[PDB]
Amino acid sequence: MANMHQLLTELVNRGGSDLHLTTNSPPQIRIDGKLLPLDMPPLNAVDTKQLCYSILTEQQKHKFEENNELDLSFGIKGLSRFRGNVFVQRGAVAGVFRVIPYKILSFEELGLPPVVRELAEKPRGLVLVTGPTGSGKSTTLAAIIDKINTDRHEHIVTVEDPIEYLHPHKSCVVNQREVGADTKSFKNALKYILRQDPDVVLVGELRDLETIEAALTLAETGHLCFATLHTNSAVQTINRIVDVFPSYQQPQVRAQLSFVLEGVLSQTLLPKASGTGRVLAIEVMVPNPAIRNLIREDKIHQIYSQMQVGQEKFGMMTMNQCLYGLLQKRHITMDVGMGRSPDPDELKQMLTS
Amino acid sequence: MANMHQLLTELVNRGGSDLHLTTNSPPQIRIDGKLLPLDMPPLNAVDTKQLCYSILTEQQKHKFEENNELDLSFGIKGLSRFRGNVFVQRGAVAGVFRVIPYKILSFEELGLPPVVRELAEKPRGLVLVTGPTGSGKSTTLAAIIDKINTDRHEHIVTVEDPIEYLHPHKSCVVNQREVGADTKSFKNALKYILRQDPDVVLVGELRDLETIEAALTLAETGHLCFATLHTNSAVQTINRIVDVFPSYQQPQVRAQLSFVLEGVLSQTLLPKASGTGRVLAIEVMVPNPAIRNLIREDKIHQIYSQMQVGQEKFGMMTMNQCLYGLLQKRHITMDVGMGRSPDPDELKQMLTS
Ligand SMILES: Nc1ncnc2c1ncn2[C@@H]1O[C@H](COP(=O)(O)OP(=O)(O)O)[C@@H](O)[C@H]1O
Ligand SMILES: Nc1ncnc2c1ncn2[C@@H]1O[C@H](COP(=O)(O)OP(=O)(O)O)[C@@H](O)[C@H]1O
Repeated sequence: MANMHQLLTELVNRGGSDLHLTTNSPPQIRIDGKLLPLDMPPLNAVDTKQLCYSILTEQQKHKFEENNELDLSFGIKGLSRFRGNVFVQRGAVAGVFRVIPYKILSFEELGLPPVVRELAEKPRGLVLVTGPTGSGKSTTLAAIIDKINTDRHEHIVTVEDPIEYLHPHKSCVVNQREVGADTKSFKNALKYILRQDPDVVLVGELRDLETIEAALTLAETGHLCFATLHTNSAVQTINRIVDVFPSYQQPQVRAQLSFVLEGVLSQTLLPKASGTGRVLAIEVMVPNPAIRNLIREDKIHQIYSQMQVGQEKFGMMTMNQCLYGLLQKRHITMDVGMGRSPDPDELKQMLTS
Repeated sequence: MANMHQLLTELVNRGGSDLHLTTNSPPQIRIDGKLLPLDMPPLNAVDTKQLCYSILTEQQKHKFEENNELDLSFGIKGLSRFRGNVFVQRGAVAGVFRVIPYKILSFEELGLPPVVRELAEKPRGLVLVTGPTGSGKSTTLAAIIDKINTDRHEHIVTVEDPIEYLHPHKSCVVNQREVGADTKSFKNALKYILRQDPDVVLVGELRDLETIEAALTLAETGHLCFATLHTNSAVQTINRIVDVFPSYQQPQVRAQLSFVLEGVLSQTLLPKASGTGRVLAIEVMVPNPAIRNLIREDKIHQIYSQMQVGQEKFGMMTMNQCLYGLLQKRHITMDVGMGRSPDPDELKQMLTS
């Protein structure tokens, strides 16, 4: 506890990105991508458990002991907030701890096209921000919420496991519920959200069926609902939503999605051509009447063709079209663009044309 | 009357892998893959129970009597560590006991070519070590991991069922997770691995479609991912990964594999011609620009032709080329070499030439 503060302070003071605590090694900090041990004795299982437990609530200790996994965020007064992950290896506790910045970056700093700001102005519907873990999803969502919070006089409710970015009230009323402390579960929080007069709702990952129906219901009843998935493209995202349901109920889900879907953002971070930092590649799908019909008709695989010709009107963009632009601006190398293109032969064709 | 400790000492001393205790047979030890009876009278039910129980705690004895099954590992201080499984057959106790080596062998001692040492230097991507059970896969991976641990300042995470080779921290931080104790399952470990700030991850077998997608994501997000399959050749490895996906998504998977694949090692252990020990036969495919294109163009068949002529530059090597070298050094018989050649007529032509 009194030592855990000192370890996390040293992480901040020395400009490290991640702090590692595990047995038979001293605490180690990642500086410029590479781990460096602190000048301390190696930790034992008593140390790692005491250090990691010193920053947990009783609910988190019981959840950690029930699953041997725990994602969480916590704050240290006067320093910073931190995202921690605690797990078990070779019968002992281990932990990794990252910093959570206080300041939300703008759409421009993040490399987000103007269509993303227009999604933050939608009065209602379902907007999905997808990609793998650490593909920029939380950062993009924080920028969108911060824009809504700055510009609108509405009620934002977020349900998070855990809460990552904090949104102090601006013009909106912003309520943020952390699963396992503020609310028992996503299911329990969503049962009452319509009785809380929301305008904008962040529901997190579309984990299971129960959460998908809540997001579709919120989006169907006139609210703007934000959610994430792990998928890598607009078409793959829509198929993920439909295919989790029983065969008899997939028609209804497809009908609901065609009306309420207002945007799908699929992101991935690629190495910059300079060799330092990462640059955002994003596929943007903004539904037009043609795409909404393809969803209703169970013709999802023909939507990609529609995305190729909807660029000028709605700000839509296939993943290959974004890589083309990153290549002409020399932000990424040809190998990285080809190595990540969902269809390298198409990207080749776009270059010679 | 033989005790447990003398039996386990003989198993180690004779270079055996497994000790078998069951009624109406003498103790038998597996040497070079084949069972051999010890020069002792056959065991009865009193013997098998006394021998297996001699290495159990009181709690372990109780659990065995409740389920008639028990997996465990245990140590003999002056000898070695061991993995035991106790069960019941024909109303009597039976037992199998496996050896867990303490010492990782060098690349030369295992018969791995120098190009395998270079795989430990790869900054990112997917490396596959394939073959049937007990074909040396775990030992090869342990040799690679030890080099990374020695040479890099990065975070290595292994997920194992169970953990075999132990890796004390060297220059890396090494966390080793045993399925069923440290983590609930492979699926659960992989659910949190992206939040654990890893650089190198061992995920075990590409059991199902979901694990392949996890391995491609790790290799795509800047990590070095190691995994195994039960395929027997480089082409069989690439095909089995691609062919599990639906036909409409196989184009993306092939493009991904062409970018992230950094090596495929397909091994098999063959009995030596001398009659003692086993020798490694290995097919090595390291993708070069030509092979990566064959993957993108769906020309997997033609990869075999590239391996036949990529010997001098990149250290590539087909299985038949490896058997030829083992034959000239008289390490294997012609029948053993022929019994494993994927094309016996090709190996014959190489011998007469
Ligand atoms: N648009 C972006 N442009 C550049 N870097 C980004 C962008 N979005 C996120 N990042 C960086 O990626 C890292 C983690 O992103 P994160 O928000 O945790 O993604 P996710 O919520 O999907 O896991 C951070 O260091 C962040 O600065
Ligand atoms: N590269 C190797 N060369 C020679 N013998 C090996 C090699 N790898 C393993 N062995 C021997 O074979 C036995 C079993 O192999 P193992 O490592 O368990 O492969 P797998 O994990 O695929 O089942 C080991 O006890 C070891 O003595």
